Amino acid sequence: EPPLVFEPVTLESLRQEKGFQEVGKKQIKELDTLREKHAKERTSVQKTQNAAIDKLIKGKSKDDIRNDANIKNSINDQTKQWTDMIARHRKEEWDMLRQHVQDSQDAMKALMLTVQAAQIKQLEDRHARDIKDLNAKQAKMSADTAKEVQNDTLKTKNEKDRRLREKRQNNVKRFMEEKKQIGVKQGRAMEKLKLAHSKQIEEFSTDVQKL
Repeated sequence: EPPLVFEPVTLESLRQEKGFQEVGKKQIKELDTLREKHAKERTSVQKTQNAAIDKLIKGKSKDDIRNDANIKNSINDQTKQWTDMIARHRKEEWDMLRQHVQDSQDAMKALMLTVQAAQIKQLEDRHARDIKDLNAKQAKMSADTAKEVQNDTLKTKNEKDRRLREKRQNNVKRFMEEKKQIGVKQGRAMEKLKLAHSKQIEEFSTDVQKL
């Protein structure tokens, strides 16, 4: 029997024993299993992190867009409100203007009737002066005829008195014819006056009714 020879025990040879390698293998799995506790958590923690925020943003987005909805809902109300106000404000003008016109119309028509009447009275008032005036002239002659006879070449009152009686009555004829004429022109003047007023009314009425 050859003498025993013993391998040296080395870090290498010990390292390679399969019993000792079984220690390593156990250890790695223990670390795989640790990585398996971390990956689960790592992933799941990010899952909570993401889940909360992703819905957290949605909650805010729900209100945020809602707030926009409340401006359109308000402004759209606020704009019509303006339209309601202008529409009736627009009436206010139309309502008022109609009275302006009606009253302006009314006033013009009143103004007409007055002036028309003012002309009538101006004529009437004149017409009466003419007759007094005339009366005077007629009276003045009556003296003038009478005074002349007294200074006339008639020698005797018998003849003097006969001629004034002739003259006076002749003059009374003239006084009456004079009166007939002024009666007539005055009547003619008046009618023509009232006919102008009448037509003015007719034309004024047609002229307004147009507008």
